[PDB]
Amino acid sequence: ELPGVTEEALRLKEAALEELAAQEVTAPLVPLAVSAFLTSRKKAAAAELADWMQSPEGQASSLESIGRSLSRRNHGRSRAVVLAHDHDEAIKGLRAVAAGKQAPNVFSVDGPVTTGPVWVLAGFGAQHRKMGKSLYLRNEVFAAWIEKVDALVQDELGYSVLELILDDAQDYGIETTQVTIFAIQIALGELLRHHGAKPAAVIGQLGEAASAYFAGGLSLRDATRAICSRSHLMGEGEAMLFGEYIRLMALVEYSADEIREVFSDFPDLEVCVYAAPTQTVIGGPPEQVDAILARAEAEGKFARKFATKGASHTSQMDPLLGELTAELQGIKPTSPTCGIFSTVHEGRYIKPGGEPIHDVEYWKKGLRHSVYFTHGIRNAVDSGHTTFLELAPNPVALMQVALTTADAGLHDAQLIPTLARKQDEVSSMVSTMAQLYVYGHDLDIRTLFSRASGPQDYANIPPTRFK
Ligand SMILES: CS(=O)(=O)Nc1ncn(-c2cc(F)c(COc3ccc(OS(=O)(=O)O)cc3)c(F)c2)n1
Ligand SMILES: OC[C@H]1O[C@@](CO)(O[C@H]2O[C@H](CO)[C@@H](O)[C@H](O)[C@H]2O)[C@@H](O)[C@@H]1O
Ligand SMILES: OC[C@H]1O[C@@](CO)(O[C@H]2O[C@H](CO)[C@@H](O)[C@H](O)[C@H]2O)[C@@H](O)[C@@H]1O
Repeated sequence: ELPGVTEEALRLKEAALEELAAQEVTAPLVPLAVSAFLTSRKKAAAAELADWMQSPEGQASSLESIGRSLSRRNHGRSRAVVLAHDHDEAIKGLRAVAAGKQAPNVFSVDGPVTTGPVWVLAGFGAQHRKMGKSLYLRNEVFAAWIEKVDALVQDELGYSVLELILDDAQDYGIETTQVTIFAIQIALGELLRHHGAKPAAVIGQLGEAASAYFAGGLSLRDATRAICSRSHLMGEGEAMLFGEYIRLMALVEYSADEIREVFSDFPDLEVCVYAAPTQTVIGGPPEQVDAILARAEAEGKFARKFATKGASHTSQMDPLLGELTAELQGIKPTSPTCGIFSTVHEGRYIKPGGEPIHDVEYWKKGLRHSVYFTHGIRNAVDSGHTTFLELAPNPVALMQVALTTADAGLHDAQLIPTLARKQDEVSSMVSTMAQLYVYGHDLDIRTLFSRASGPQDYANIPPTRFK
């Protein structure tokens, strides 16, 4: 039997709910969908809806009742969604749709995307103090999954991740960043699944643990053992590092090919992550890291050091591997239920129903060796994928994805973020789900609105005109 929500987490929740209740209520973001077989007809429906919402009767109906009525039409091949806070934004967005013009709150396509979405599970550098807290208090599905992971992590490591999420005075270190982002990744994807969505394939960059869960390669319990074992070993190892044993990590604007020649001058550098066509994260002794940084800056290339005294995906991980091996005994790798672009295995693809991959050796190899991220993405583009959806508290890896997709010739990919610092977390997920609908991916747009309890919940337009 699993541990429950701790007493301190309940105390922090009550206080956060009082802070929330005393705050300035903000208008929700509402998705208004129009569609038709022909784009020209879709454009006319948008202009007709805009005319009606400008009338006194349309002005008197809530955005939510308008969007609920729209959610019940036939959903045609040519689709658009206007995301709006008030009637003025809605009408303006609908004029854009009718005019075939672009606007920040408007998505409009002539037809569905041909291949299903790639879920991107990264996470490095995405953390911030209050990540996940707002959505936890305001979304019961997300909350339920956060609490489920909070219980497994309590059982594995002996502390509550929910306490960290709810206590604004606490911040994240190397260990707690990984397990908390994992919990947020699990809960974000299950929230999406609750509304009908699903990955055609996953790709990881920790995020590998959560990718294994959503690919059906491990149970939630064994994915949690994977992230817990790696996280606490890395945090405890990094904390004992001083002096000649410190190893830095840095981003440099070199491609894999340039790195090969550049490294001939720096015998102890290794590649941590091939992140984008000309962005590589390297690691090694501080004197050599500073020198490659100075070389890149002298060549007009950007370079940036990260905050860590240890370098994962380098030989410095060798002391941890034996203990990682011991802690992961008992996990049960299963056959994947969607595709996997494995950045541990050089970016290659594993098909749904393939042989399992997520055994103990996988997690050792992943922790010790380079992450072939840009290779996995390029493999996804080359096999027809155009929609990439990142589950994260901040869309860091989507910026890397955009660089690879453009470089592989795909200049209009669908790059869908989820949460973002200083963006309303509930509004962000409305947007994520509206985009999945517009491009034709699995999503039940009716579940974006509560069930109607009376006629005031509908608007006097098709298909719910009042008789
Ligand atoms: C104003 S600017 O343009 O100069 N700043 C700027 N530009 C691009 N940036 C950037 C590029 C990146 F590829 C990454 C990802 O970096 C990782 C580092 C370790 C890592 O390790 S792992 O997850 O364990 O595999 C995984 C990923 C990043 F976080 C930032 N930053
Ligand atoms: O929530 C803001 C407000 O609550 C107080 C107690 O009234 O502190 C609570 O919330 C803090 C922020 O998460 C926690 O760190 C603290 O433990 C909790 O009691 C106030 O001090 C704070 O201003
Ligand atoms: O065209 C069907 C296709 O569209 C999606 C959203 O992309 O679902 C929409 O259409 C369904 C009716 O065909 C509705 O049930 C649903 O509410 C609406 O979102 C996909 O899920 C579906 O495959």
